[PDB]
Amino acid sequence: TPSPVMVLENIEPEIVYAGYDSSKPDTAENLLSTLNRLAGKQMIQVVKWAKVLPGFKNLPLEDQITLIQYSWMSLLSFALSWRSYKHTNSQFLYFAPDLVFNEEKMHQSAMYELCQGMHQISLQFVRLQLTFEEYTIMKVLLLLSTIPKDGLKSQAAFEEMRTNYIKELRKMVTKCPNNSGQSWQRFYQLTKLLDSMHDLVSDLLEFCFYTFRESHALKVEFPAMLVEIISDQLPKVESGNVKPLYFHR
Ligand SMILES: C[C@@H]1OC(=O)C(c2ccc(F)cc2)=C1c1ccc2c(c1)NC(=O)CO2
Repeated sequence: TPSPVMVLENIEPEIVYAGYDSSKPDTAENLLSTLNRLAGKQMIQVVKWAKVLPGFKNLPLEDQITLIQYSWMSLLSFALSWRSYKHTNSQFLYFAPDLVFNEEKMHQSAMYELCQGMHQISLQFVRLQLTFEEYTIMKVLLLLSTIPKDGLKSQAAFEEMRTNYIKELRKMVTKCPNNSGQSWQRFYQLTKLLDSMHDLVSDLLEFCFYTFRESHALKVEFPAMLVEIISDQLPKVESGNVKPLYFHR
């Protein structure tokens, strides 16, 4: 009886804490190591979420794993923007209740410009007054936004799921009385915003791949969950096996 949207609300991961330790200095190494542990905890939640996401179990298991590994940074970034919007009206980057970045933290992390790019997305949520239902559907479209260039196991199952979620977003936006007279314009602003995530996420991934490769030299710690994702994904990236999907490019 519940709609896919109702299911998406039910399965949305609860907000987690970073374990930020106020007895340690805010060096880039400490901040990045803390963020990496946070992201590891969030990614374990993303895997559990994906297991009960409507339609996802109908893709081959290998494709489910691939899509998580090809989208993880987009999923985390998009959820970060939502939390920042909801809990601070996009004044800060709300990584977790115990890890909230102002401009000082953005500098201390050694990721100022990357954080500024993310902050711009959260500001677009304010401009749009993005709704929770739009957010939940768009997050699934991000899961389905980047594919191997040499093929998923089932193209057909992937295209069916992606088409279904695009239709969910289009129907929701165009049928909502809050959007009357402007609903197609809003739909295209939302799809343009999804496309803009690829630029930002590529940049975030490049820096993360760097500190991963140089982890021991740079003293930037990564939890096993991220080591699993990055060890599987980085060779595919280096080989050129990544195809971002765009609505308008
Ligand atoms: C994965 C983590 O989770 C997030 O939400 C973000 C994030 C950070 C800033 C932003 F604007 C949007 C998302 C993360 C992250 C990104 C790059 C990184 C590392 C972690 N870690 C490094 O060592 C250096 O590169």
